Amino acid sequence: NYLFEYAPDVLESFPNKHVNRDYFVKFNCPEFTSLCPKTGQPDFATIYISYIPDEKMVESKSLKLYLFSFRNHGDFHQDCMNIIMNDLIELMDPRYIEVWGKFTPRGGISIDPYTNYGKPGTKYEKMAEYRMMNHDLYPETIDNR
Amino acid sequence: NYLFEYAPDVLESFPNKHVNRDYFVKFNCPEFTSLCPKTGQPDFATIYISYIPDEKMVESKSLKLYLFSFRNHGDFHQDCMNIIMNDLIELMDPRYIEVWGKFTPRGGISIDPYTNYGKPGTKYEKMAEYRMMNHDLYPETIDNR
Amino acid sequence: NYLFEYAPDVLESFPNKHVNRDYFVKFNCPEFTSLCPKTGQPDFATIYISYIPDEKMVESKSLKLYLFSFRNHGDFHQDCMNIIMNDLIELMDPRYIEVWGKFTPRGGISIDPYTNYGKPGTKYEKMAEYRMMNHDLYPETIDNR
Amino acid sequence: NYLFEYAPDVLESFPNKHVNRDYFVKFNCPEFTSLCPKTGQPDFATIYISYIPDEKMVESKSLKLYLFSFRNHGDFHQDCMNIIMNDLIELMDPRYIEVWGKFTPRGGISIDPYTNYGKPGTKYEKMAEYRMMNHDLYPETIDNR
Amino acid sequence: NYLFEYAPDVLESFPNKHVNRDYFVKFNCPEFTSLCPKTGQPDFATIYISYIPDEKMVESKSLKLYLFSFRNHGDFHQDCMNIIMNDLIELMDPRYIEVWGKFTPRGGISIDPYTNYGKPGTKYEKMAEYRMMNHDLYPETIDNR
Amino acid sequence: NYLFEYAPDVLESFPNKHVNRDYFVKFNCPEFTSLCPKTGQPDFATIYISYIPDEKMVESKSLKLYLFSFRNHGDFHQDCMNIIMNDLIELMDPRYIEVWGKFTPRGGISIDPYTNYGKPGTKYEKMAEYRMMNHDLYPETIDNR
Amino acid sequence: NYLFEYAPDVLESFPNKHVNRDYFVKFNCPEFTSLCPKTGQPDFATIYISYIPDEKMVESKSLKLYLFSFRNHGDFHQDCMNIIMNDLIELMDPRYIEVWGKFTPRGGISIDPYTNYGKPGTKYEKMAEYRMMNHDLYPETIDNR
Amino acid sequence: NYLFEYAPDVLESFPNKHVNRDYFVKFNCPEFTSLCPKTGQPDFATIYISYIPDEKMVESKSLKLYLFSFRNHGDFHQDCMNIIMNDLIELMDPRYIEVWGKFTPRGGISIDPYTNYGKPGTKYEKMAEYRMMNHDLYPETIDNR
Amino acid sequence: NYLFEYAPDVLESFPNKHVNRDYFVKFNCPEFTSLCPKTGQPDFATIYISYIPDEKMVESKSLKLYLFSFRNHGDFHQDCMNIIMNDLIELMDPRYIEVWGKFTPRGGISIDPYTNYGKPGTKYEKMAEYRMMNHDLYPETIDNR
Amino acid sequence: NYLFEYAPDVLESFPNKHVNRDYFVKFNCPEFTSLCPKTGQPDFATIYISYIPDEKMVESKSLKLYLFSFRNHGDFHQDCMNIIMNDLIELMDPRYIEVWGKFTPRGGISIDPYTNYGKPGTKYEKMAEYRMMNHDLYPETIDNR
Ligand SMILES: [Mg+2]
Ligand SMILES: [Mg+2]
Ligand SMILES: [Mg+2]
Ligand SMILES: [Mg+2]
Ligand SMILES: [Mg+2]
Ligand SMILES: [Mg+2]
Ligand SMILES: [Mg+2]
Ligand SMILES: [Mg+2]
Ligand SMILES: [Mg+2]
Ligand SMILES: [Mg+2]
Ligand SMILES: [Mg+2]
Ligand SMILES: [Mg+2]
Ligand SMILES: [Mg+2]
Ligand SMILES: [Mg+2]
Repeated sequence: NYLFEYAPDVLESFPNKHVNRDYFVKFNCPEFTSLCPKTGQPDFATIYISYIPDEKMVESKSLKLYLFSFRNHGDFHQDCMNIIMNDLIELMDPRYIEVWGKFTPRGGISIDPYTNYGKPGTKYEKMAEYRMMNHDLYPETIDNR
Repeated sequence: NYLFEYAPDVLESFPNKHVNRDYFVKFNCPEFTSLCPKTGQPDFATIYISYIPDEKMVESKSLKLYLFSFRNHGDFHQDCMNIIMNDLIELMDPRYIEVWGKFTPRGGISIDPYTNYGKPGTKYEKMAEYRMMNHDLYPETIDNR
Repeated sequence: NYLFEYAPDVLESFPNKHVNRDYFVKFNCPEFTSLCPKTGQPDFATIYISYIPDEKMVESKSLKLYLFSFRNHGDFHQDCMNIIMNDLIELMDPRYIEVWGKFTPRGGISIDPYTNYGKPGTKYEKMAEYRMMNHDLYPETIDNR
Repeated sequence: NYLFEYAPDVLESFPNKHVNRDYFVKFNCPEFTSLCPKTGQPDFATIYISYIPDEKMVESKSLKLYLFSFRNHGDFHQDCMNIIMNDLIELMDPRYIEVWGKFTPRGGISIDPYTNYGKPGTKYEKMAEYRMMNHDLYPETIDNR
Repeated sequence: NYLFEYAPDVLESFPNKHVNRDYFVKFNCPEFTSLCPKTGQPDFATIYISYIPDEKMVESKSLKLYLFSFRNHGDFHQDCMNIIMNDLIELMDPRYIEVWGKFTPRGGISIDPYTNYGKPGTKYEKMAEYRMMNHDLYPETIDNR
Repeated sequence: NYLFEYAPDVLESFPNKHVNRDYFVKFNCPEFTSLCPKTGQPDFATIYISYIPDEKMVESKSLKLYLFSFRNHGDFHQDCMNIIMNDLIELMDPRYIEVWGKFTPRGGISIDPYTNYGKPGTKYEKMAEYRMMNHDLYPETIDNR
Repeated sequence: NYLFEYAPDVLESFPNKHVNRDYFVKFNCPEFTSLCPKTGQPDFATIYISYIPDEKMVESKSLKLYLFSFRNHGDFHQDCMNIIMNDLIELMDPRYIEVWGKFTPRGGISIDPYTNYGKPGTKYEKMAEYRMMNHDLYPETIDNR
Repeated sequence: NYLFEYAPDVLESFPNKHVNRDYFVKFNCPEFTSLCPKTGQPDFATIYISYIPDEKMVESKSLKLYLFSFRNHGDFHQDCMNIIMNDLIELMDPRYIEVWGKFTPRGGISIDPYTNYGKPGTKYEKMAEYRMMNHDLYPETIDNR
Repeated sequence: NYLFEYAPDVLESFPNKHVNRDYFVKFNCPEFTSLCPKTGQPDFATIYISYIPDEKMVESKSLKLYLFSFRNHGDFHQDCMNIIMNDLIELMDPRYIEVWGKFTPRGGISIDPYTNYGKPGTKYEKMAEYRMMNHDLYPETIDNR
Repeated sequence: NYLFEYAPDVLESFPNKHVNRDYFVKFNCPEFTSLCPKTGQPDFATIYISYIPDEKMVESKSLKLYLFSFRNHGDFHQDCMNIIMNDLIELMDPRYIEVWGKFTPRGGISIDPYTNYGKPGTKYEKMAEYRMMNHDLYPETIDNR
């Protein structure tokens, strides 16, 4: 249940009507916040999630609810971007996926974590390998303002 | 008859005068809107369409109209970015094409779908794969404003 | 007890050391979120709070907490910008205060409420009227991204 | 009915819980488009609507529906920003109101119309007089891109 | 005529049907070019024309053409901002009008001329004086790039 | 000649005193305008001409005059960006050259054409090929404003 | 002295050779840092010090050293922006002076303090008063990034 | 003269075609450098020159040259901005003038001087007093980069 | 210690529990300051530290402090970017690490040093070489402001 | 020397503390001007100098001075950027170097030259070839202002 606790169950998929090709979908998510930090102070991020579906696409409404479920969730065991990628992998079995998060600063320093994944043994694994090697080569200017 | 209905047949091509080279043509299209969402609310987006003509070039006034024709159309037999690319592939049989959407937020999230295509087994297919691999590698700051 | 419930009583003031002058203090607050909307979806906003202390100054760590305390609070007996100003007027009895919200879109529209206050019949009241008259005169480009 | 035709009737108000003070509310509306032009080509705008309520506030959902009702409305008799201001005056009887619209260019030129209003004989009329005299003194840079 | 020379004759007006109030119209014209310099080489500017009609509006196609008409016009004895103003004042007999030009560099120097006009002995004559006195108080950053 | 019509003969070169390196030269050209469009209305664009000379360099002043010459020219029996790249190939015989145009919108759509050329059978052709497969991968944001 | 602690005695003046005009001088100071916060962690700010001299001008190099001296100083038994304005009043006896600070965030909130001073009973006090009633009316957008 | 020293004698003027109104001319001058610093080391600014003409207007080429003449000029007993305003005052006997410099950092700090002048006893003197009061109320964010 | 001197000892690590994949972490540190210049005066930069942990993550409070520790530290015989890298390499034994500094102007010149590191004989050694070769291909605009 | 002529002799170098890795040093140089144009008239650029050192690193003050020395220097038979690269090549025997100029408009056009160099036969030469291929693929929007 999405309201008070983390709800990976709230995620819903639908058939990708274009298995025939590589359809690339990105979700800009700037209303992300959670109690993942070890300190209990909330954190705040814009999370960008990009993926190439195989059989399945994720419903955008369910994603929103899913991300809201993190709001008051301070049972952080494994790292939060990963939880997000894992859950979405479990859901769609995608060809490619990545979760990029840009955080508000805490202590004068903002953390931008990044993970991706492509199906083992396919060009999508080369894609993840390539998008890692090339990650964030050209950084937006940060002045804390 | 026209200004309401989806109208893939108002499109028009004309002959490419530089078939010897790869001429790159980008259409920036910030005035795009449709009912494609299942809900019934309309959507809004900047659509970027880049192609390399072979023999036939799409004429811009007709692309304007084609695009306006999505105003009141909203069917999901198929996805709208793909509908757009297909009608364009049908019309032109181009070396390379891509359709990139940047949409306004609903529920806090914005969706930026992207599909491309290149003539099978040609260098253009290699370009499609490559452009997909490097797609949106340096995303834009999206704060909802 | 605290991190869920609306908590106007965690606020704390301390004595102004420059009561002789008009000291202007602006708090930029981009990490704000609440359930104030009647629907139940949360809202997000940058809140700008500007005041001129009289005898009492609000201490920032407590304002941080006060503001976090709206996370799960969402009641509309009264509006949230006004709730915020009132608790602050209660706490400090300041010469001048204003609370300016810039919110994220829902249904395509974004709402930027603004209220101010100045001690009745003083120059500060004149400043309130004036600032309201010149409010947001040079708006910002809002394209939803 | 909002779907196919103009629906000023769709607008709904609720009691302003703060008649006691001047509460300033602004709506950034970038998903505006209509068939108001004399040519039948649609037009596209970001519309900023700001107001100070008296007895009444406008419901934001109804506004959105109201603005959508312009989408396919080519019965343009009187100018479109005015229609919008008038309808909203009829609805709320506000202390102050203004409608500012920034249009996409047509013919290499973009039109930014502006009207406002304050209750006759009050400081709000002086406010409108002042916000007119001062309108758009510092223009954002336009290069059509 | 406007095809290859200065063409006041192409300017056209229509009745302003929102005459019992102050309707502010800005035209952003970033496609302006002429041979106004005495050097015989063209110049380039964005031109901002803002006015408040009395009884008549400028028909904007006609203003597209009128401006176009300046393309191959070697300087009148007058200056081009003022001729633009005069011709518009003749056509319309407006309450208030201004014309502001931002030209591109020559010699490393860009020139921004500004003239206005409020109907003599009205409040708009006071506005003119006001907008003159406040002109460009907050100027854009020029790096020549 | 160089006042009212297309003048390729205005172009002029001078010896590249550095035939031993790849010297990469870029001209940014914001003041470009022509009558190329079929219709006969002007277009407007920033045109970017990057290139690597072999023995010859184009003398900047003549490129200015050359581009000026497009002002009253609309022989779109070829395409204008290709005509430009061509006359420059004819004048220079360069290792590498490209012509990227960014046009202002028309019918709400703005067109950005791009063509290049690297000396055949050399690494420059590899370059033209690569830069074409990488073209405009990280697009500028377009809203028409 | 001027290496590890507060050093007002580093400040230095020189005759204003223009006592006959109002010469308005602004120092932009981005490299400001101190231990002012109660807690003992550093703060960081761009500090803007604008002022109109009477007979004395502050010698820029000494202001650099003066501000440098805050690096290891946290005697918030006064406020640091006021200490700065004060030592400068003490050193200069200026017609007008202000000190606007913009600090990086802490606990997700960034503080911007502002104080000014105009010679009492003169027009400068009118100025201090006006600029204070107009302070930061057109705010910079804050997202923490 | 021009080439290698301070040269006020190089400024021309020409007749103001529009004495019956207030014609505002701004010059944006980003290529300014000199040896005015006490040190001997050069400085670099954008100087913004604005004025309303009475009967004489400054010749635009002379200004470029005049300004070039500061390139190796060191010190009089005056600040460089005032030297500029004085010279321009003598040349044209202007109704209003102002010189606004924005310089590049030295020692972590950039200096922004500003002077102006209205004809004594006129509304122009009221304008100058006004524009000094309103000066640089909304500064750009400075970060040194 | 970190209070007033260089403090590697404060750096702290923890087990990376997402070890069977590549997790990319960027720290934006825009509050960096030290006495690394041999001139004895401080310097100021944003520092971007990006790494891909093997088995251990840097604990980020400890990195806040470590960086803080540089505040009053007159240059090691080494250079400060590399010492930052080494110490982090010692603490963590990472697959990949880079440290990029953007310093503020001195002499009118800002220095951006960049070093990286991929574990010897792994793919990350190839990445290092790659990110080196591609470093800063698309550099930010420096106006010194 | 420095003061009034071209002075290569003014460049120092000092030992590279890090020969065992690739240490990338970028200089951002926005205060560059010279008389290199054929005309005799000056020019203004931001020059960006980047290099990987072998055994010598350039002394940062000498570079400022060296660069100042171009202030009144006219023409050799070389372009100015190459003169800079050559001088820096001689001084340090670098692994990689590149000079990127961005100049201000003359005649509606700004020129952006670029050269580089890797040690012949090394991976650095591969890097230089690579960086020329990838050069300025994503240009900033140029409008002359
Ligand atoms: Mg499958
Ligand atoms: Mg920033
Ligand atoms: Mg074929
Ligand atoms: Mg934003
Ligand atoms: Mg009291
Ligand atoms: Mg935007
Ligand atoms: Mg009432
Ligand atoms: Mg623009
Ligand atoms: Mg610019
Ligand atoms: Mg030809
Ligand atoms: Mg735009
Ligand atoms: Mg004191
Ligand atoms: Mg920001
Ligand atoms: Mg800047």
